[PDB]
Amino acid sequence: IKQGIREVILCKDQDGKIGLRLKSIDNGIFVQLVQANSPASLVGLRFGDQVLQINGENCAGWSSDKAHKVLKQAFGEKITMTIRDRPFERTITMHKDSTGHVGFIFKNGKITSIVKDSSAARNGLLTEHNICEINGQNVIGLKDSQIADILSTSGTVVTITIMPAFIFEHIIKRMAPSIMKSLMDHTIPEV
Repeated sequence: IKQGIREVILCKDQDGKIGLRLKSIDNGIFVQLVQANSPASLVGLRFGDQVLQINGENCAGWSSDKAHKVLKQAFGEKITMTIRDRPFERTITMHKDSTGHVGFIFKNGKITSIVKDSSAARNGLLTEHNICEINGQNVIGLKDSQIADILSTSGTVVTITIMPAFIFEHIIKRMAPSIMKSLMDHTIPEV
């Protein structure tokens, strides 16, 4: 998580899409969805990113509707955004034991217990936090089984990016749990 504000320059694709859904939260605007293979994923926009400006206009107090309408009207050629990096999230670095374990139990992407004497205990992993990313890979909407899969196939150093569940439940409200699985960019980024 950059303790960092950055500018991103976007280009609408052939269909005039950028591949973003935005959500009003506490009078900011946050990324609810980044569509795979969109302009938004190529410039590296992430779930939970705050959008401060669109074309140098402040987003403060905009409805989810108004932010979508503003995006729909922009001169497609070039859209500037000012982004604050995943402000509701933190990253935690853990090491698997020889039995392959970091030392927690999750359900529907939510950490529900921390296993005593584990790397997760030693690093202060919290319960009631949704898993947003693993080693910088978005995993939101993946079945629990494919999250554990990605953990097994991870090396011994595991980075997890988490969000308080109240905040997570507030952002994804009114996106069907199938569009989360279906269309949320779960790809490793391109270079």
